[PDB]
Amino acid sequence: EVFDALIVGAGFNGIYQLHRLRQEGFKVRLFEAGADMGGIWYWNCYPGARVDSHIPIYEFSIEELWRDWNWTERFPAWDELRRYFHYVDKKLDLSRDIRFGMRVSAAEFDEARDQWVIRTTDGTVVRARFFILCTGFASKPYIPNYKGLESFAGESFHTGLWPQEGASFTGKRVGVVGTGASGVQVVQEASKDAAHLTVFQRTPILALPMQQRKLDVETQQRMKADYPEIFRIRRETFGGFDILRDERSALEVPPEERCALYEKLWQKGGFHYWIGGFSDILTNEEANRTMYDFWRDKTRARIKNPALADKLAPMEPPHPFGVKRPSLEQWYYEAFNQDNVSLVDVREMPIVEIVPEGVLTSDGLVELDMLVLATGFDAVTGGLTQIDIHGTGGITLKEKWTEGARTYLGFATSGFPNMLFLYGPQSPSGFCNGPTCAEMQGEWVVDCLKHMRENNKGRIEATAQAEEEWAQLLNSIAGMTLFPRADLNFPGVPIYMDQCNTAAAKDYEGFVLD
Ligand SMILES: Cc1cc2nc3c(=O)[nH]c(=O)nc-3n(C[C@H](O)[C@H](O)[C@H](O)COP(=O)(O)OP(=O)(O)OC[C@H]3O[C@@H](n4cnc5c(N)ncnc54)[C@H](O)[C@@H]3O)c2cc1C
Ligand SMILES: [Mg+2]
Repeated sequence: EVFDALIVGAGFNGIYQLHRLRQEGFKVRLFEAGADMGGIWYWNCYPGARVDSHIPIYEFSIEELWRDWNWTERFPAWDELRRYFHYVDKKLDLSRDIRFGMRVSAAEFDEARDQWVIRTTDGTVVRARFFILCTGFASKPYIPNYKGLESFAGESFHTGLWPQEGASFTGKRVGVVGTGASGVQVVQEASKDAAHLTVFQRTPILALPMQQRKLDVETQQRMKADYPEIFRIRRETFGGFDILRDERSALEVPPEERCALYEKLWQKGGFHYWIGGFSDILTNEEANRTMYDFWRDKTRARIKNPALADKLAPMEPPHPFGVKRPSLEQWYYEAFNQDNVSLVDVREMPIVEIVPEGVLTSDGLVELDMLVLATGFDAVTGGLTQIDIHGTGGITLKEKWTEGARTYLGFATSGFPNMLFLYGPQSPSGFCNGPTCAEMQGEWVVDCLKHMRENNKGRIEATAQAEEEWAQLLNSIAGMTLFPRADLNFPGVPIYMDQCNTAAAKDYEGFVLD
């Protein structure tokens, strides 16, 4: 069973990889662990699961795809995106070369034959010259180590392991642990149904207003005259969105003018307020504060209890604004004004122990019928090192990254020839719009395989020195910004792609080709 490339993952990256490599004449197979395509949208069927990337933006720029597809709303839910991947599948004939239910579990490089020997958990083995890993950001849920967690008598699941058959909150006492992006969404749905909802917060999220909007086929057809421009523009912005920042400095502009821009951005919604402000919002602490202070007053107005507002929207920010990828929200702050909703600050009242009747903080037991763990996911290193990958260096990938992620171009790792990862560590990833990085990173991969086909090279390996230099470039770029003040994603897709494309133009410097 020999192939030019075996792709693991049937999200945007892997779907894109399968389509383009096939088009380029590579014998290719895709192994996806779940039963259907969609990536995160296969696994995340919890109530309220929605994109943070608005329409045109969170889809492929293939003309035959967006010509004949329309969305029901500006930010579609998980089930609508599954419909989008099914439509993509019919149009591009993908699934014939996908094999579902194959979880890749171990792999080993065969230097004599410059090909990978890949093993799934069902025992199937397959040779592939190239090992293209598209496992995403969210393939390893993080469940904290609370004493007695497995003891809980009611229903509990991680948001990334929501039952495929559904589950209702109606009339139940539900507790949600974590206020990440999935927590905000879960909190929104349970707040209208649950007999009581307690939310456990370590740190207040700085949730931005979504500005959701229902959509109609008519207006979308008229807009689609602008779509080719939108898809060109999104390749050229910091995070791959169609959001142009304001080039001025927040500090070099009159205050009434800052409030004007902040109000405009606030009304367009989404990541406009994250990424569309002034140029020094994420390089200058003073400028950063102007945008936090505007969000704080917006939010504190929505909340009726000042003791709550200090917890949800503190006067001092817990970190710099916009340093982590923001969560969106529709009515998340209003839910806390309800009489059936409570907010527990795990900093003040830490969780002592999980018990069958519920969650016991330092100031009492919170009896629950269902316990939702919205505690997020391991870093992208946990989803790649979850496969047992044996490199030509004598160690596993898990072992190679125990001190931290080590890559060149965010694409490869010394000791691991003919292996490339998309949306991997030290690439834009978390700071990027998925389909935008899938397309731009994707073309980089295809070009790389074509270059080796054209030049009779059967082997590529990042060098230890290029690995070292790459880390120094990340630290120097991120050292010019506030991002290291977060609790790594390469900041800047154009800066990123420019380095990648230029290494390729010098015949893949930093790699050894054989
Ligand atoms: C709820 C939620 C909403 C999000 N919304 C957005 C958004 O709006 N915009 C955005 O840019 N990003 C979003 N993200 C982050 C998201 O991970 C990336 O955006 C992106 O879409 C990742 O796409 P992907 O192709 O890289 O992989 P994913 O879509 O993450 O999928 C990876 C696939 O790999 C498969 N796989 C994993 N391990 C194995 C294995 N060992 N063997 C075989 N197969 C395996 C998995 O089953 C999974 O389907 C969101 C994440 C979550 C959790
Ligand atoms: Mg060899």
